[PDB]
Amino acid sequence: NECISVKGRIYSILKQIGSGGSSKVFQVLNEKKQIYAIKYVNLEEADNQTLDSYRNEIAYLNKLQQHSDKIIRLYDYEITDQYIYMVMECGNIDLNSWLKKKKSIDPWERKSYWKNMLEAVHTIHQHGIVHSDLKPANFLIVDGMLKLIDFGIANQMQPDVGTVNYMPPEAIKDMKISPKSDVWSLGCILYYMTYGKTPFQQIINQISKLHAIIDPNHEIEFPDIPEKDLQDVLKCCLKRDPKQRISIPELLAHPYVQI
Ligand SMILES: CNC(=O)c1ccc(Nc2nc(OC3CCCC3)c3c(-c4ccc5nc(C)oc5c4)c[nH]c3n2)c(OC)c1
Ligand SMILES: C[As](C)(=O)[O-]
Repeated sequence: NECISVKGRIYSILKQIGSGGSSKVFQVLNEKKQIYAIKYVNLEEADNQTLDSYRNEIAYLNKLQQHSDKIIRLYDYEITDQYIYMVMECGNIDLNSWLKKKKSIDPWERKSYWKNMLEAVHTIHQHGIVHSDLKPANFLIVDGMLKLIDFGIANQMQPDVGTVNYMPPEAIKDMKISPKSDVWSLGCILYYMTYGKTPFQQIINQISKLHAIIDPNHEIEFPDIPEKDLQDVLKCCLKRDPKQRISIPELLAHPYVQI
């Protein structure tokens, strides 16, 4: 029977649906029995690099959210020295959880989702943000459109160890990073949605997998399919050289989404 003020308004906690370092997410209801998500962050052992990174996501999320409804809707927020509360639209499920469940994947639905992902990533690119670690859990389903819910500015949040399967090959060759890197990661999300597995899912051993990713002579298999346009989008996304790899503006003019 627990409850939360944000800016005056009192929200009744249904269940918790996410948790991270200091962070919890809750499905909640206002007085009027309407549903929301509230991200709570606990600032009590947080150093200034952590605090500034949080301040940054809020600032950017607030701004970005008015240029696209493919970015999550942030309704309001509270921030003190001890905590952060962020009230936002509640989604049905995160994309990752839904891909694991879903055996079959409907061609038209796949295309609506691709477009949603493109519009989102395109948005952040326009405002200077290169995520470079996109994966399915970064997106929510909210009335059958995907919405971006993380921006690679602060600790990734777990739906109540993470993969390396979506990692771009320049991430691994560093250690100035390109927006292309996002094209790779979306390329992989589409590849899963196309063929039901990610390109290197079968290589369980991680160092092997990283090698395969960064190896130009490790060919990625593209089984033929009815949508010969989709086959091309996967082929252009998953080029290891960022220079030859396709761009988002290019992707938005591509036949897979346009014809
Ligand atoms: C196994 N998991 C499930 O079944 C499930 C997952 C998400 C639900 N809804 C939801 N899950 C969310 O965040 C998740 C936790 C981290 C990833 C998802 C959000 C968020 C959200 C959560 C955290 C965020 N951080 C930022 C910068 O933006 C955020 C937005 C807004 N609405 C949401 N709505 C859900 O319905 C209750 C069920
Ligand atoms: C905006 As781009 C050229 O990294 O897809």
